[PDB]
Amino acid sequence: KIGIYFAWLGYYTQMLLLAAVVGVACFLYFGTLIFAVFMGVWVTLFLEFWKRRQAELELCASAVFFWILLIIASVIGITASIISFIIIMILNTIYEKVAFLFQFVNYYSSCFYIAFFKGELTTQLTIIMGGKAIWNNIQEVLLFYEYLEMIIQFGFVTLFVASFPLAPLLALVNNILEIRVDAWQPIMQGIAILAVVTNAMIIAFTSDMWHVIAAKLAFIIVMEHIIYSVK
Amino acid sequence: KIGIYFAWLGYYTQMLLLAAVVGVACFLYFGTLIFAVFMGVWVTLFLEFWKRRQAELELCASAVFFWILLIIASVIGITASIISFIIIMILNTIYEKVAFLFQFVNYYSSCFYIAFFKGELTTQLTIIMGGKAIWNNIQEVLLFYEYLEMIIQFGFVTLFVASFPLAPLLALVNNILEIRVDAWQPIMQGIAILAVVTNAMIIAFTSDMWHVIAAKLAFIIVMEHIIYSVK
Repeated sequence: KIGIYFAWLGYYTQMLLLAAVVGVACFLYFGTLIFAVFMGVWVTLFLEFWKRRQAELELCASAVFFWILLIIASVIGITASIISFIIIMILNTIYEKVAFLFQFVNYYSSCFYIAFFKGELTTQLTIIMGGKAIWNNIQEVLLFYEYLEMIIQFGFVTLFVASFPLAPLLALVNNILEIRVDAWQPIMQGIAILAVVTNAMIIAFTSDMWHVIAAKLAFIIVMEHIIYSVK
Repeated sequence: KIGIYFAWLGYYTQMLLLAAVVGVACFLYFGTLIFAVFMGVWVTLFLEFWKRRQAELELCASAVFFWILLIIASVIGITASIISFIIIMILNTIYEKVAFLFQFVNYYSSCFYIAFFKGELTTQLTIIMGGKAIWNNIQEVLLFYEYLEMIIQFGFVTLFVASFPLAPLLALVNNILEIRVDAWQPIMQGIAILAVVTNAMIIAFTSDMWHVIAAKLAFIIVMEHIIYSVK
């Protein structure tokens, strides 16, 4: 119950740290796209090795979706990431009182809204990840939700891998201090398939890594096909 | 063993007949593309309902792949479908003596070779399906391999759905006579995901249903995304 979930946070923290070492190596280093296709292979290898350690270790709803759309509309509204983190914090508390997919919607909606909005993410992804890290550290000093925070970080690392490549280490290091606070797959694989599409769209739409729309679509097709071939 | 496989040929024959009735209705009827997107939904619904009835019911290798490439090269070499069926019959016997994926390679390679070669299929798919049906009927008069033949027919119906839409009924009817001869999923789901890509490429490259390469790629992307949304 609590303990296997605790070591499950540990195993996801360890695999996120080891994939973070591989990601930090590619971050020291077309190199961003090398990191991106590497991150596609890394999401595939992460799902594989996490499966291996997993084996070894053991009408109001339509109103809700409309309020979620309005949440994205409010979400469209460096200091800007601080104000966005402030309102996202308050909206996260209100949404948690309202009831997860909502919290991922509130956090990731601004970033996906930017990536659609040109149709920033380096700074907003870094400040949202770092600010959730520093706010979690302030909570660790001052005091499932933890795996929610780390899964939001995995969405940060996996979905926005094309932005800043050193972002993987910055997750797990913070996460290990969460073990200190204790001391005092399906949504993830969905985020991974969406991360294959999202990192392909991050290279294709966001990155700048009548041909170009067609080649962006073709790279989405070929990278999805090759990264589906590997997995 | 033999019996549950026999009723499994029966259940695939029945579901192929019911999806064949739906396909015959769309065949009586942009209508080909309506049939194609319907066939994408039908492949998804076929996998779903087949899963439901499934629940209710119960270095020489590199030389081989090189010989398979040479088999495709020989494969590139209305009467033409008859000669192709003749050589494919002899090559099928030689390949079966040589050892399935090989037989699907030999049969489907000419059709996929055409669809790449412009980069026919109505007539070649109809004559290959009908000729395998008539040759199977001659075998039924004169006398796993059966599920191999029907899976080749499912590749015919599902992979080449954009060509001729009445092709679904023409499978199962012939298959039911195979029960008379008795009386006297993973490869399939792979063929289905390849059929989503293949029917999208059949509409996009083959059909004719600098924008057009981009919109063909976009229809492959959107139809793969929507047909993956449904499934």
